[PDB]
Amino acid sequence: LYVGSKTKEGVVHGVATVAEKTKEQVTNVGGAVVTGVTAVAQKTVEGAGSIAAATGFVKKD
Amino acid sequence: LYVGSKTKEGVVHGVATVAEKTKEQVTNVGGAVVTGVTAVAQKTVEGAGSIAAATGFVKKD
Amino acid sequence: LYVGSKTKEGVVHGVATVAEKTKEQVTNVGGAVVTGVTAVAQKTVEGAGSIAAATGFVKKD
Amino acid sequence: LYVGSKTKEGVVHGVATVAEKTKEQVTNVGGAVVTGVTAVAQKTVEGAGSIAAATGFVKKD
Amino acid sequence: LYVGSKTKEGVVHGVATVAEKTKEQVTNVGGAVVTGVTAVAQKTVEGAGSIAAATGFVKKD
Amino acid sequence: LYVGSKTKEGVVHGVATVAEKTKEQVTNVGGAVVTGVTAVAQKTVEGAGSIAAATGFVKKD
Ligand SMILES: [C]N1=C(/[C]=[C]/[C]=C2\[C]=[C]N([C][C][O])C3=[C][C]=[C][C]=C32)SC2=C1[C]=[C][C]=[C]2
Ligand SMILES: [C]N1=C(/[C]=[C]/[C]=C2\[C]=[C]N([C][C][O])C3=[C][C]=[C][C]=C32)SC2=C1[C]=[C][C]=[C]2
Ligand SMILES: [C]N1=C(/[C]=[C]/[C]=C2\[C]=[C]N([C][C][O])C3=[C][C]=[C][C]=C32)SC2=C1[C]=[C][C]=[C]2
Ligand SMILES: [C]N1=C(/[C]=[C]/[C]=C2\[C]=[C]N([C][C][O])C3=[C][C]=[C][C]=C32)SC2=C1[C]=[C][C]=[C]2
Ligand SMILES: [C]N1=C(/[C]=[C]/[C]=C2\[C]=[C]N([C][C][O])C3=[C][C]=[C][C]=C32)SC2=C1[C]=[C][C]=[C]2
Ligand SMILES: [C]N1=C(/[C]=[C]/[C]=C2\[C]=[C]N([C][C][O])C3=[C][C]=[C][C]=C32)SC2=C1[C]=[C][C]=[C]2
Repeated sequence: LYVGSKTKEGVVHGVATVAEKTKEQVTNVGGAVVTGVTAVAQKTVEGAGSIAAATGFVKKD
Repeated sequence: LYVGSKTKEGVVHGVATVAEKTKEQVTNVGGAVVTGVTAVAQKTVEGAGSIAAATGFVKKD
Repeated sequence: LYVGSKTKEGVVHGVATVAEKTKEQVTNVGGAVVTGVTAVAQKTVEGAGSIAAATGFVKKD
Repeated sequence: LYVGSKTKEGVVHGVATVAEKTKEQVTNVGGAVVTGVTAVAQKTVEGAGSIAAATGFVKKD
Repeated sequence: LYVGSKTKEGVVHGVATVAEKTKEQVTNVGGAVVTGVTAVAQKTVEGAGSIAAATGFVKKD
Repeated sequence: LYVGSKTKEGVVHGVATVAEKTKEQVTNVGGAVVTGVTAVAQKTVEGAGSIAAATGFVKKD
């Protein structure tokens, strides 16, 4: 009897954001850039979970 | 008896965003750039979950 | 009898953010840059969880 | 020579707002109620200016 | 020669607001209530300026 | 020669606000209530300026 109803798991609510940038410049040469990740919710059952992961390079040879 | 109703899992609600950029420039030479990810919800059952993942390059030879 | 209802696990709510940058510049040469991660919630059952992870490079040869 | 160009007078820009109210109730009996005034700009030349003014009653007899 | 350009007078910019009220109730009997005034800009030349003014009642008889 | 450009007079910028009220109640009987005034800018030339003024009542008879 899981009558307990209001289960909130991995929830994002009530967000307000403002950004004012006169000049935004990104230069990437053989790498990884992750910019501006906002209001991201995730719920993973029996698995991994990755948010905003940046890896330059994996050689593995 | 899972009478517990209001189950919220991986939910995003009530978001307000403003962006004012006079000049946004992105230069990419052989890499990965991820910009501006907003209000993303995900729910994965028995699997992985990735949001805004940037990998430069995987050689593996 | 899990009548205990209001379970909040991995929740982000009620956030306000303001950013004013006259000039934002990012230069990346063979690495990993993670900038501006805001209001991220995650709930992982029986798995790993990574948020805003930056790895330069993994050679492993 | 008023070459000075960028004149901003009575300006509102870059606003983000979120409101979550499970129950909002207003009861008024012979009065004045002003609720929820957001992002209002005004520019009056040679005159008065009023924003969100509430007056109960003016008898003046 | 008013070459001075960037004149900001009565300006509101870059605002973020969040409100979470489970129950908001207002009861008014012959008066004045002013609630929730946000991000209001005003510029008055040769005149008065009033923002969020509440007057109960003016008899003046 | 008023080459001096960047004149900021009566400016409000870069504000972040959060409010969490489980119950807000206002009862008014023949008076004036002013609640929640945020991020208000005003610039008055040759005149008065009033922000969030509450007067109960003016009899003046
Ligand atoms: C430019 N780059 C490079 C460069 C490189 C260089 C090098 C490498 C290596 N080495 C040794 C071993 O590793 C060297 C050496 C010397 C010089 C240079 C170099 S790599 C890539 C790019 C771009 C895009 C993508 C990718
Ligand atoms: C992105 N990526 C990845 C990613 C990955 C991630 C991961 C892995 C593993 N793990 C362990 C656990 O199961 C993890 C964990 C957590 C998160 C993530 C992850 S791998 C590859 C890519 C791209 C291209 C190619 C290849
Ligand atoms: C008992 N348990 C569980 C249980 C669980 C249950 C559940 C989960 C999930 N879900 C989804 C929704 O929220 C559900 C649902 C309903 C009922 C129950 C449940 S988990 C674990 C244990 C023990 C030991 C270790 C681990
Ligand atoms: C000289 N003055 C002035 C001057 C003024 C000018 C002006 C004003 C306004 N505006 C509008 C726009 O911002 C203008 C404009 C242009 C030029 C000038 C001016 S004011 C006064 C004096 C003296 C004594 C006292 C007072
Ligand atoms: C209720 N109410 C009133 C009430 C009143 C009462 C009174 C008055 C006056 N007195 C004396 C002289 O003034 C009196 C006296 C005793 C009791 C009461 C009263 S007023 C009005 C209302 C409502 C709405 C609107 C307006
Ligand atoms: C609102 N109100 C008013 C308001 C008023 C305001 C004012 C007056 C005067 N003053 C002096 C200067 O010129 C002022 C000033 C400042 C602000 C406001 C005001 S009056 C009446 C009403 C309603 C109904 C009936 C009557």
